[PDB]
Amino acid sequence: GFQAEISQLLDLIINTFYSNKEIFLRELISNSSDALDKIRYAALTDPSQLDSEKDLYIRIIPNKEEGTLTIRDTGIGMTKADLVNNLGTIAKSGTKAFMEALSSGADISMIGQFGVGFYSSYLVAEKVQVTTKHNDDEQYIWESAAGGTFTITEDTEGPRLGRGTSMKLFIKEDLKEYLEEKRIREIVKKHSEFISYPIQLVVTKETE
Ligand SMILES: Cc1ccccc1-c1cc(Nc2cc(O)cc(O)c2C(=O)N2Cc3ccccc3C2)n(C)n1
Ligand SMILES: [Cl-]
Repeated sequence: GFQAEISQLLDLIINTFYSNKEIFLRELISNSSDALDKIRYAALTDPSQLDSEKDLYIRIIPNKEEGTLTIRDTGIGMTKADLVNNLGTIAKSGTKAFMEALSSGADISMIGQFGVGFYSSYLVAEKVQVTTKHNDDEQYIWESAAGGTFTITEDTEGPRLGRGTSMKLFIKEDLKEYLEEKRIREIVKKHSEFISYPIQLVVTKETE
């Protein structure tokens, strides 16, 4: 497909035009919140939809040894067909919409309106590992790196999500401030006041 070129294009453009890198976390939390809204609504008519995971929440897990920041939610998750549609039709179409808004001088502050908000993670990450699990399907993993072509793979080696999506961001070397507890908490409190789901952070005792 065109993930190699799209990821390269959006990596370059997004890092060029969004100097406030901390909005990557706003986009992650907003997308998690939408996925959680989706399973919450589905559970109204089929309560058994929550059998996979009863709790609706967003959890942030930094790993300084690995250099990763993981945002996991217990939202509706993505089927393989959902993920394929994101990588194909949505990425191509939203890149066009984003680039035309960029070109026409239109306001592009809310990048998620173009359907490519996923790529705002390149503000701080050089690679994103997507794990996702929808009630109708198996757990899948897909990796995004600029210029890469990665096949969607059935994830049998990973920890079970139960249900939802986990975005694991491999943070660029100069930007490890985004793994720090106090920095994460300021950003969430600034950019996610109106989120109606618990936002959790794993804090680890430090040596020393
Ligand atoms: C990965 C990718 C590559 C290329 C283009 C786009 C994407 C791509 C993938 C996603 N999905 C998620 C991103 C997240 O940060 C967190 C999530 O929980 C999800 C998710 O599972 N849903 C399911 C669903 C159901 C209803 C409404 C909203 C959502 C979001 N979004 C928005 N965008
Ligand atoms: Cl966890």
